[PDB]
Amino acid sequence: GVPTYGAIILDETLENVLLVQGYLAKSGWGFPKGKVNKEEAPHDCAAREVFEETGFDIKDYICKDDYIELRINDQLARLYIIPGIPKDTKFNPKTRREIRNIEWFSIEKLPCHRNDMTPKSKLGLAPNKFFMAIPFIRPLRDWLSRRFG
Ligand SMILES: CN(C)c1ccncc1
Repeated sequence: GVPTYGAIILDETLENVLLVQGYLAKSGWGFPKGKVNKEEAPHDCAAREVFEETGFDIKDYICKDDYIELRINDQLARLYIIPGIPKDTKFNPKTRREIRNIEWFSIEKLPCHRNDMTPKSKLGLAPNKFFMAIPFIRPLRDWLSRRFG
């Protein structure tokens, strides 16, 4: 699969993260991100996708070595970490044909796994509207501990 790039944006207290909600197959909440174009650099893809989905320009804030990268089913996703963005920033997507809503979420209240269905003696996982964000949550909490305290 083609690699994806985007951002984990936090506010000034470091408590809250910015998620976006799409439609249809992307109907839950996730970090803003998308597919890299031919010959496009990673930092430039991350700024472009984030500006298309939120209207906020990260280009002056990106730090090259401050990101979390995961490989999921053989596709690579890298999210640059962007702290200290004020909670009263006004966000607006380019087209609301792609993005339903944009909200701040408390980091400590978000799940870092889905729940099983062992009460039903049934295999698999229950649905969760944060399914796209979940894989990054534990690594993010660990990264904030190591780099802030
Ligand atoms: C600023 N903010 C939280 C939003 C703006 C645009 N769409 C939804 C929410």
